[PDB]
Parts: sequence; structure tokens; C-alpha cells
Amino acid sequence: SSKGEELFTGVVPILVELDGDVNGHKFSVRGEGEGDATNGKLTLKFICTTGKLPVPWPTLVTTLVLCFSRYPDHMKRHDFFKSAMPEGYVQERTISFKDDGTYKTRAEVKFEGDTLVNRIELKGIDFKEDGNILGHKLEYNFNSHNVYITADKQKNGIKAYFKIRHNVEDGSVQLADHYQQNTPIGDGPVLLPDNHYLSTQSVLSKDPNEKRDHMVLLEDVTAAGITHGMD
Ligand SMILES: [Cl-]
Repeated sequence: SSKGEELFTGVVPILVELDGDVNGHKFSVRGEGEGDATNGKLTLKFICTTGKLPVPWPTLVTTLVLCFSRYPDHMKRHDFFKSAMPEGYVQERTISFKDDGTYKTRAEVKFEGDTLVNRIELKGIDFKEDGNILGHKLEYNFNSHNVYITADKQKNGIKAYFKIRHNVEDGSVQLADHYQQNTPIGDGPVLLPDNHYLSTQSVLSKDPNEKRDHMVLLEDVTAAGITHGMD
């Protein structure tokens, strides 16, 4: 157990702030809600504060707080994300969309007061203007995934590897290959994990009285051991 884990005991407010620029189409997203790490549960509504989101909402789910993952008792000694709190961690990804562009993201995840804040910069390049992403051809849904986590001893953080398959409106799938690196912001000790999985489940919806372009997300995330965590 870490000291940082103690910050997660009950329900914690979350603020997510994302500035994006994909093929020169700029946007901002703000997320508001709460996290319950005991149960591995997140409740968030995200609004595009610049008006129309120029990419599909499902392509931003992974970018838009793994510190709310439920680590079973016997895996708590492997929970990097909470151990890095309150000072927090940097999270970087390259997300490669098969036969289309790439997103590069850099986020800082830390507490500000009693709120957990995820502040992200996203830059996408090499997208097709007519493709599945800039052409909004993806279905509004998000399937369950398995994130593979490994220690990065030299950086005293973690790497993660996973694939997201987004359903396309014509019945095809759009792959998005995720490469991820996390490093702590503070100088204090953290917990480095053995290899494991995070098992994820996500429900996307709309708030019927919300006029702005938005996404309501319910997410469940639980850590799982190495033998069966792939499915
Ligand atoms: Cl969408």
C-alpha cells in the first residue's frame, strides 16, 4: 500500500481539460464528474467547449485517470497510479489509427486541492479529411478492453500497450494502436508494478437536456492478473 492510495478512499471529484488540434482543426473538451476507486467506477460528462467536436467522441475516451482503477487487495502493492499522488504523473501516448492519422498526447494527472485533475494536450497529424475520423464515420459506442501494464524501471514509471477497435458505420472496424508511458511528477517513492492487465468496461450516452456537443461516460476499471487478463 502507498500513502497516495489513502487519497482515493471515498468519492473524488474529477476535472478533465483537453486542448486538441487535429490536422489544424482545433478544439477543447472539459469533463466534470467523479471517481470511486473502491469500486473502480467513474461517472463523467464531457462537453466540447469550442462547439462542434471535429473528431468522433469515441476516439477521445482513452485520452480523457487510471488512478481510479480498482486494484484487488492482493495487487495493491502494484498500483503505480495512486502511489504517484498527490504530486501526480505524466501520461503520454501515441495512438496510431490504422490507415489514417496519429494522435500524440501529453497529460498531467494530479490533485488540485481535493479534485483530481487531468490536463491534456493532443496533437493529431496525417489524418484523411474523408476518413473514418475526420469524416465522422464511427459509431457512438465503445467496447470492453484489456490494457497491458509493465514497469519501466529506468523512468520509475510504467508502459502500457493495447488496441482499441472502433466500429465503423459501414460494418468495418477502425483499429487504434495505443502506446503509453507514465512517469511520476514528484521525487518521492512510488510503486512499480509487475506486469498485469486493466480490464475496462465503458458505457457512452447523452444527457437529453444538454444542448452542447457532449459525451456522458460511465467507466469500470479493474486490475487483473497476467494469466487470464487478456480474455
Ligand atoms: Cl461522436
